[PDB]
Formats: sequence, C-alpha cells, structure tokens
Amino acid sequence: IDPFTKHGQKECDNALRQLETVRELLENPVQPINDMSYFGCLDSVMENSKVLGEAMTGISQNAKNGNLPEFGDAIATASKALCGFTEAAAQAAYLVGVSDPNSQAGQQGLVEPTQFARANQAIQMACQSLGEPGCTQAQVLSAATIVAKHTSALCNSCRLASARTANPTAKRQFVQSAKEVANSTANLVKTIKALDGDFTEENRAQCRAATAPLLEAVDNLSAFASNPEFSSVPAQISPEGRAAMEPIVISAKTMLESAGGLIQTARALAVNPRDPPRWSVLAGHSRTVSDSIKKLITSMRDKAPGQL
Repeated sequence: IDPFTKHGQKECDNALRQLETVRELLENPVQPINDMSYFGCLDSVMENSKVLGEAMTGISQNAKNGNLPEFGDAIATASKALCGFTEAAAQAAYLVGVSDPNSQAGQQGLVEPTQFARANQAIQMACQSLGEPGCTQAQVLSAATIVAKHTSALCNSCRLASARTANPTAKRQFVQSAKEVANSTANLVKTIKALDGDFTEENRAQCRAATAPLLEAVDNLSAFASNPEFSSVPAQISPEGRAAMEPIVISAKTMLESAGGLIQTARALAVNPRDPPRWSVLAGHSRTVSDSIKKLITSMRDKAPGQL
C-alpha cells in the first residue's frame, strides 16, 4: 500500500480510537469532567458544532475528489471537535444531574492518590541511581532532584488536604506530615548540593541516608492519605437528576456512535469513492450526527435558564 493512503487510513483509525476513549466520559458521570461552568459547556458545544460541520463537509469532499492530505486533516479536525463536544456535554450532564434537590454533588478525594505511587517510584529510582554503578554524575543528580519536586508538591497537597478536610485528626496529620516532608525534603536538598559540589563516596552516602527519613515521611503520608474518608466520593444522582441529564447524555452518545460509522465508512471511500452503497451509509450516519447535535443543543438551551 502506498504511504499516502496508509497515512489517511491511520488518521481514521486514530480518530475512531479517540472517540472510543472519549465516549467513556458519558458512561456514569458522577464527578465533574473539567472546570467549565454550564455556559462554558454550551459555548464549547456551539463552537465545536461549527468546527465539526465544516470538517464533515471536508471529509466527504476530499474522499470524493481524492485529496488524501486534506482528507486526513479533516478527519483529525472532526475528531478533535467531537472530543471537545463530548467533554462539554458530559460536564453539562453532570452539572444538570447534581443540581436536583435530591442529588448530592461528587466530592474529590483529599489527595491524588497517584501522586504517592509517583513519589515512591522517584525515591526507588534515586536509590538505585545512587547505589548501582550504572549512572553518570549528572544523572545521579537529576534522579535525586526529581525526588525533591515530587515531595515538595506533596507538601502543597497536605496543606490543601488539611485546609479543607474539616475532620481535625486528619487536618493535624496533614499539617504534621507537611512539616516532616518539608524538613526531610530540605535535608535531602542539602545533601544533593553537597554532592553536586564534591562528588565523593561519602557525599553519595549522605544523599542516600537523607532519602530514608524522607521515604518514611512519604510512607506515613502516602499510606495514611488513602485511608477511607479521603478517597473521592462519587455524586449521588437521584432518579429525577438522571432523567434530567438523559437527553444530553443520549444525544452525545448517539452523535459519537454515528460519527464513528461516518469515519469508518469515509476510510474506505477515500481509497475507492466509486461506491454508492457506502456514500448512502455515510449519508445516513451524517444525518444522525447532525440530528443528535441539534437535539443536544436544543436540550442544553432548554435547561440553560437555570444556570444564569
């Protein structure tokens, strides 16, 4: 296969993978998707529906006329607009479903807690680099200093954890934790400078020593943070909330499903556009993608007065 057609067909396959990933946003929205306000979602849906409508014209025109570079560009643009659209729709659907008097908003966990696997991995990596013969001076230094930036950011998380937990026993572990990590992390930073100034076996032994109190401090924290009452609590959306969000949610799903059929079918037409059955299939998908977006827009506008 010639590389231009391969490239065009790869654009479509990358687009279909992207739609599959983004569709998950619609499965159970029980947390905000992003930080848009309701009108921000509506504004984004409006903007994406113009970008999409143009890209859809470009997908059919360029597959018909054989312009493969522009076809693959229009498929990429369509994809980014559909992903945009879905992020805005899923966020709007969440905002609607939680706003019902019988629903309770989602609560985000106090810490990450991926931030803690990542810190502990940095430490293990720095220990291996400090210990094992296979690293340059510069490289032992980077692996030590990357530990400092994880643990330093763990201090900001403690702070925000305490200065928002209500629960005081936790608030105090998080204030205390911040100090232990800050004190251990300052200690490590000190050893790293002494090392990047005189690169001896004993200064290397000092940085190594400095990681144990630090790692213990990240372990008292990393372990204690992911207790219960600290994991995010999903929204509890009432039957009425669910029914109110449903037209947004189903129209966005139906949009994505028919967009996938439009792209899959375009992927074949770009190689051979003399195919009336596939143009008819594409047109069917295209009409559904357009009807879906109209419904979604209508549904978002019907509810928008509540968000003023």
